[PDB]
Amino acid sequence: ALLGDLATGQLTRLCEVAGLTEADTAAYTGVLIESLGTSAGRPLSLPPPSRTFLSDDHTPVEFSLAFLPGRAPHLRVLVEPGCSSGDDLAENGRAGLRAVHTMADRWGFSTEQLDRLEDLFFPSSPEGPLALWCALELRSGGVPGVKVYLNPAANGADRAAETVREALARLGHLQAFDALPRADGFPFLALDLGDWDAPRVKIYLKHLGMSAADAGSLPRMSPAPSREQLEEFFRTAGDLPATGRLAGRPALTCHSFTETATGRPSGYTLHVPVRDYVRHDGEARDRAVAVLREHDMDSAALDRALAAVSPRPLSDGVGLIAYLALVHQRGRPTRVTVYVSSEAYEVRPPRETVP
Ligand SMILES: N[C@@H](Cc1c[nH]c2ccccc12)C(=O)O
Ligand SMILES: CC(C)=CCSP(=O)(O)OP(=O)(O)O
Repeated sequence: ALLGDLATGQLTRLCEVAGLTEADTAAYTGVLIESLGTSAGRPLSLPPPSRTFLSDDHTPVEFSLAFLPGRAPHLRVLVEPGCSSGDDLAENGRAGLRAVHTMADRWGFSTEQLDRLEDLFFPSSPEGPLALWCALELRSGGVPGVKVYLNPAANGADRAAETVREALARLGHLQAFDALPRADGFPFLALDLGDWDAPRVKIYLKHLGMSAADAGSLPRMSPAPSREQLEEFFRTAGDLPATGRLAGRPALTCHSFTETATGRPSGYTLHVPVRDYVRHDGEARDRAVAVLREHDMDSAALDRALAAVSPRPLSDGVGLIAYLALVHQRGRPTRVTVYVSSEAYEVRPPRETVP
């Protein structure tokens, strides 16, 4: 009945799929409740605490599973830690920053990169659609990896490009902005905080009407990923035959920068919002397991994860599987990520057709 109790039940069942110990599970359920603030105790019969863009039903939680061949998926959870402040973006941002800085203190990492950007991303009268989200990578040992997501449009959508250009300059990535491919918008900037082999600055780009061929040409990273693999992923995720475009909710690309010498990204991820291109989650699950099997990943663990989040039949709604992503990063194996919704407030109805 309370938001924190649904969310921590779902997290608990997901930690089991990910193979985390009881100790680490208990740790991370605590962290999730702390991240929700007063909203953790909010009855689910009341409206969401904010009209957050984090999920379609405004649950301020979303999970994701990152798959590699030969092992269990890695589990991650995305939260709006200022959600208890509601829809006032300045107050929601201030509360979210306070949560991240509490995490940084607790786990002993620096926020200097974030702090350098604060005035760009947290102006006095910010514009939507978000102020601050946080994702936690739920690593064995109970000390998570921390990622923060900021709004390039905070100073107005017309200033998003300028804001991203300035952020990249402040972080020392003076060639990165001009390395990005063209796009239709800059919806997010994200930072890896804390202990990472190579922490990334991540720039997210929106592409309206992307085709399969476009999905394989948009990488800017060195070395370039396989075009054929990207095209096939896009076709499978959108159910496009071998014209065909994703002209509803747009596909996004993410370009990651981890070192400043090359001037080039070290990563590219293609994100397909599959929820807008299926009749129901049985179709989205079928597409997700097709991608997983193509890349020699553990699709039965996805099936277990879906049942961990929700007991409903997959065909009784749409939006449980929010996004599918194919992830390339320099010197790392290709990874597939599935983003799974909490559906604490609504189950969107199934569709008779997808036009
Ligand atoms: N729900 C938002 C943000 C979001 C949540 N999970 C995501 C995964 C990938 C990309 C964006 C997102 C959107 O649809 O854009
Ligand atoms: C939450 C949003 C905006 C995007 C999801 S991309 P991500 O941060 O999950 O990507 P990684 O798994 O960190 O590469």
